[PDB]
Formats: sequence, C-alpha cells, structure tokens
Amino acid sequence: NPNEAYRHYMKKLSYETDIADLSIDIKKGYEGIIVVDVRDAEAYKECHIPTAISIPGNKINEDTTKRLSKEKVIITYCWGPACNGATKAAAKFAQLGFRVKELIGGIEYWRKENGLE
Amino acid sequence: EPANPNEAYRHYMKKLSYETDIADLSIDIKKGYEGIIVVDVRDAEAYKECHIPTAISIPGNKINEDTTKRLSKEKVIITYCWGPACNGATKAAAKFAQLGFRVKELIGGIEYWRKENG
Amino acid sequence: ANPNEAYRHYMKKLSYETDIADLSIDIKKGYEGIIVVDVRDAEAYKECHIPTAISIPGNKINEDTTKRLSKEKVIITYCWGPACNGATKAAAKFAQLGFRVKELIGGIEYWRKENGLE
Repeated sequence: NPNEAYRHYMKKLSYETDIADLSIDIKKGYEGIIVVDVRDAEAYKECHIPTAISIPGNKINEDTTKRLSKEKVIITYCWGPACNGATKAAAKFAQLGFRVKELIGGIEYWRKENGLE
Repeated sequence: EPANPNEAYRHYMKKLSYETDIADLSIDIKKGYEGIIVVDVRDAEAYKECHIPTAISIPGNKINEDTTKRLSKEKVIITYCWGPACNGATKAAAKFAQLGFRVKELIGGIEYWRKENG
Repeated sequence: ANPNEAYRHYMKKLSYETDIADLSIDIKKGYEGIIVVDVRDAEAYKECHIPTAISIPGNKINEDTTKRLSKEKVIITYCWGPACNGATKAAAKFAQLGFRVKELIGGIEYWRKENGLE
C-alpha cells in the first residue's frame, strides 16, 4: 500500500543516518548534533570521526549525559554493519529522553568515504 | 528477549515487502519480467558510465510527476543507489510511494550487485 | 522521532536481529538456549559452516524438518551475507511455525572476518 510504504520509509529515515548526510553536517559545522563514539575508550583514542565525543556503550547513563544538551540530536556509531553498538546505544539515549539517531555503517563506512581524526 | 512468534512473523514479512535483494532482482530481469521498473537514483553521469541491466535513469532529487508520468503504476518500482552507506534508494522510495507507486528499495545498491554478476 | 518512539524502535529491532559478536559469545559459552540454523544449500553447509550449526535449507523449512527442534530454544538463522534474503525469509517461516526466531545479520561473510568456522 503506497501510504504504508511512505510512512515506513519516512520513519526509517528518521531513525538512521548515512555517511554522506553526517559528513555534510560536520563540514558545515552544525551545532544541532552531537556525534558520539560508542566504541571502547582505546579505540576512540587511536582514531575517531572528527568532532565526535567518547562515551562507551555500556557506560551510557545520566552521569555521562548530564553535560549533553537535549536540544541537540545525538548521533551514535560503532565499528561497522556487523556491530550492534550504535543501535543498542541509540536505545539508551532515547530512553534518557534524547533525540537519538544511529549512524548506519560506523567507522568502516566512514573511512571509505572520509578521513579519520 | 527476542520477539514473539506472531510479532516476529509480521515484522519479517513486512520487511520483505519493502526491500529486495540482488538474487531476486537478478532472476526477474534475466527472465525479463515486465512487472517491474528498475530505477537508478544516482546522478546521470554515474548511470551513463554503468548501471544495472534494463534500469532507467531518474536522479533522486528529480523524482516528480513530470518524470514519472510515463511510468506505469501497474508495475512495481525498484530503486537503488550506490551501496549500504547511501540513502538514495530509501529517500527515492519515499517519493515514489508518495506519488502512488508500488515502490520497493534494493538493499545493497550497485556495490552488492557488482559482487554478484562478477 | 520522539525519545519514546525511538526507544521502542531500537529495542524491537534488537529483538529481531542479532550480530556476530553476540552470537559468537553464545556459542563459545556453549549456550543451550539457542539453535543456529544454516539456511544455505546442503552442499554449502557440508563444505563449511558456523560451529554447532544445523543444516535446514530455506525452501525446505516445514513441520517435518522442525519437529525435532525444541520450541523452548531460540532459532538463529543465517545465510551467505548482506546481499542474501535467506536469513530473513527463513526467519519468517520459523516464526510462522511458532518458533522464537532471530536472524543473524551478516551471515557467513561477516562471521568469517571475525571467527573461524568448522
């Protein structure tokens, strides 16, 4: 049913984001988002997406998100398509009342397009 | 905990109705099924360099009633972009569904397609 | 979407699919609460497959082939890779047979990169 499909595709787009869109935002210096790296601290220190902050997945709570503005949209990302980090983390953020959005592809897809930091 | 039998069944069934894979699409084209219209959402230049067989060119931010008036709403539209990192197919799928077409996005895009027919 | 809508979306998604890591940990611990099923052809399964997995080709899933399987366990289907539908299609048939199914996103392809099947 055309309408059912429209809502499906629309919602899907509201839950996830791709490398291109995220890439453009960071280059434009968008202040409306907060790119969060769900990987371990060590992985983040070796390299990570530009302007991204570090907040390991099983460490997401109100103590680590108190300084984050609920006025911005959180964008989580893990290693790649084989990881759940971004989705899991997205849940914890949405549960803490944040406007979360997972980055499908993670660092893996990002590397192929853009450069790490 | 995973999901309930019935809930799961509906989930997997719906998912299958929204997306298609390389194999299924490949079979349809091979035996030249006139019940689908494979549309390439990438830029015109990308489509001219190479594209999936029997696919037509209709750039994403160019999908409207002027470009879909010659397309039969009796057929199922199948959009596809570059690969998993692209939104083109999903975005385009929305515009088609909004124009009253029976749309279906191709998960994987050209990237996955290349790996299979070669 | 609104925080709550998102939470339910991500939660449900996690209940329908599983990743290499999680599945990997379960097998290594020798969990008896899951049944890893290979949806690929019999020949593909005999050449190599994920450890402790059983063989049940997709278009062969019915009550005759699932009568010996415990509905007390969670079925985990898997095909070749991201470009395949096997896992999703099979998942539907299992959920339809009243099983607590869960598809493995990535298939053998993703599993190889991490772990070393038998």
